Amino acid sequence: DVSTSELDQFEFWVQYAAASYYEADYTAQVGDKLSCSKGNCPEVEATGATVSYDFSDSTITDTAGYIAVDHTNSAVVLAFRGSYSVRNWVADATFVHTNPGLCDGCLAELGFWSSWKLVRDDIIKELKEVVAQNPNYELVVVGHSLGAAVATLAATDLRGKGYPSAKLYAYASPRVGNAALAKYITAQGNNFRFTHTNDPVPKLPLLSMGYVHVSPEYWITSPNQATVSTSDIKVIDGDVSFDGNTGTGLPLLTDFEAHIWYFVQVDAGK
Ligand SMILES: [Cl-]
Ligand SMILES: [Cl-]
Ligand SMILES: [Cl-]
Ligand SMILES: [Cl-]
Ligand SMILES: [Cl-]
Ligand SMILES: [Zn+2]
Ligand SMILES: [Zn+2]
Repeated sequence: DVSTSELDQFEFWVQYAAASYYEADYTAQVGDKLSCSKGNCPEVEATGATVSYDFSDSTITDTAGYIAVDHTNSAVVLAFRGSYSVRNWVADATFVHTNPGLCDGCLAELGFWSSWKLVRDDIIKELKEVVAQNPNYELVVVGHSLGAAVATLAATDLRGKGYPSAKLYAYASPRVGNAALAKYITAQGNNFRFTHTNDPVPKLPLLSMGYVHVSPEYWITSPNQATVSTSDIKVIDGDVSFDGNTGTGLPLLTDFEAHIWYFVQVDAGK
């Protein structure tokens, strides 16, 4: 279980992930309000948060996102959306290790790391300016699904490039690296990683392939389309690799609908 306060926070940040699915948001003119035309980010809209910078998917990249500023919550928000071909990723993606240069022994999944590396230089330049304009604000890095994997790696790297207190909200994330990488990220702290029932996406890549999750795990145990209460989240410390969502069994495409329902229908904007 969690406190009401924590639940309210978790139900809030996911709405920035929801916004990242909307082409209208990630191609918005800078200064425009974030908005979700299907009504799945009402609390974001209530803050009046505006876009400071954005980046679109295109012919050269499947990753889209934005940097926004939330003057209600004193937060600079970096949101990532990854490929929306996620069923195909579960069915048929191949996973490859790479050395991201983050920590001793640490290896990351090449696809996810390559996605961050493509956008890193400009995002780092832009965050310097946005934080200079809002110098007492926190940095929150957020995503859902494949975007949550990119968010995890971005956060990890940003914490060594001037943002050590950056917060990560990674909803429905795949695993992103090996045991050494997971341990290093876990020790940075400020990590909020979520899974839902038997969602197959956080089960990949597999433990047997050497990949490990960041801990703790916030495991939402309520069903699809049910409101999450304080008793519907289990907090798992990662001491046992097969506690939590991994314990529900090998990943199945027949469980895929569980991927969509993390407090709200996160991907409605696609
Ligand atoms: Cl709020
Ligand atoms: Cl592009
Ligand atoms: Cl998705
Ligand atoms: Cl070391
Ligand atoms: Cl479910
Ligand atoms: Zn709320
Ligand atoms: Zn334990």
